[PDB]
Amino acid sequence: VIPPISCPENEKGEFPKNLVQIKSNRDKETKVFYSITGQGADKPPVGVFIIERETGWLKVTQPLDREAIAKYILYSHAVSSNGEAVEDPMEIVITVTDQNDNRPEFTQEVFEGSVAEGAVPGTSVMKVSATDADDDVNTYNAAIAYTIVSQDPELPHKNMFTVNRDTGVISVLTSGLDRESYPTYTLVVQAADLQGEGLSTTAKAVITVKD
Amino acid sequence: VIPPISCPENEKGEFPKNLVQIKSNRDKETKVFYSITGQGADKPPVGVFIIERETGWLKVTQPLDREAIAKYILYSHAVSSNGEAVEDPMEIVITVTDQNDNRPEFTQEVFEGSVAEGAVPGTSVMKVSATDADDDVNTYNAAIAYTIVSQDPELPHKNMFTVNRDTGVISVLTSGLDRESYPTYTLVVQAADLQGEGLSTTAKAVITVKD
Ligand SMILES: [Ca+2]
Ligand SMILES: [Ca+2]
Ligand SMILES: [Ca+2]
Ligand SMILES: [Ca+2]
Ligand SMILES: [Ca+2]
Ligand SMILES: [Ca+2]
Ligand SMILES: [Hg+2]
Ligand SMILES: [Hg+2]
Repeated sequence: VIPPISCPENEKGEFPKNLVQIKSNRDKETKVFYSITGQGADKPPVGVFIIERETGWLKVTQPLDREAIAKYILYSHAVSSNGEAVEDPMEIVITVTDQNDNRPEFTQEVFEGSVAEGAVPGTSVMKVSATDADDDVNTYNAAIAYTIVSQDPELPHKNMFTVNRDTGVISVLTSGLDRESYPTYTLVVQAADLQGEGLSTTAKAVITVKD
Repeated sequence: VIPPISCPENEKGEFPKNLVQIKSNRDKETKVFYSITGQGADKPPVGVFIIERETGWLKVTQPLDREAIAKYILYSHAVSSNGEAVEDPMEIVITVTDQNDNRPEFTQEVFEGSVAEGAVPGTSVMKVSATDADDDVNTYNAAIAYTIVSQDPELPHKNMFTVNRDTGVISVLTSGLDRESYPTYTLVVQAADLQGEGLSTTAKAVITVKD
């Protein structure tokens, strides 16, 4: 039988690239010709994978995309020169492994929230959220951390609020909200993967100060 | 025989993680017990890879790091309950695949250069350099793009210099350099992987205007 095969997405260099060599024992009693079927082979997407009919070498012809197709299920066939299948079709599972090629994406471009000016420091205000198309199950490529990039106006001073880097919940950090002088605040928030050390994106959070 | 084995670095989840099942046809004649040898198995680093003596499942016991060890070479053994090896040791090559977990780093914290004030626009001044520890052969995780982040001072005007994104060579972009007015310039340069779209780092290029 053939064991599982893995290939990293976004591979660069020259193609095609060798994956594994399929071989039938009957090769010693007859000339055998190899073929593959399945989505990724003879079915759309066609030709992503190919196999040399005489050598039995399975190959990949282009860079892969885990976010497009993360797993291919193919079937190899072995037929003798006489026209008879010398083996029962063998299943081949090709797993596409992940690369951090997607920046997180906030669920909204502008999040809205409000807070009473007398709110004691530590009061939760609102929550922002971002997703990441990468592999959050097997890697850290989609492990998001939230941070506040800027505040406008920066009065009475900067850091009027803060954000929980895990939950995206924004809270009152200090006292001093003054609806009369600074009615609203526009915060630029950031979401970055690799636990905050990777790719990032930003969005806005507009907070209205109530009485 | 065993096909190539690959495993991505920095994997998360519960360990051990299955890789492949090894079996001996000799089991038909007697009970067989499997084991592995090699650096990464019984020899340092000990226990990175283990094998179930009865089922033959080769497993990985911890997250790997391509920048430390990118390839392991082990050997599987198959011994009968009577004490006789029923197969010759089989070589297993385990390839560690890359993840973009290293940001580029400039070869110097501050690069120094000089240029005569009469220099015509388009004159090469100096060069800045950065390296990236990731896989530059199989991925774009180490493909660097250079850019200028800021210019101090921003006089006589902004864009006095420019940098080739591929080579890192800094050139005179516009005319107006005069040491009598502004003798030195401090540029913040940035190097980012994934061809400029990934992880980034910065440094400074100090340029001195001469007569
Ligand atoms: Ca992708
Ligand atoms: Ca990806
Ligand atoms: Ca990501
Ligand atoms: Ca590493
Ligand atoms: Ca890198
Ligand atoms: Ca790496
Ligand atoms: Hg591959
Ligand atoms: Hg693995």
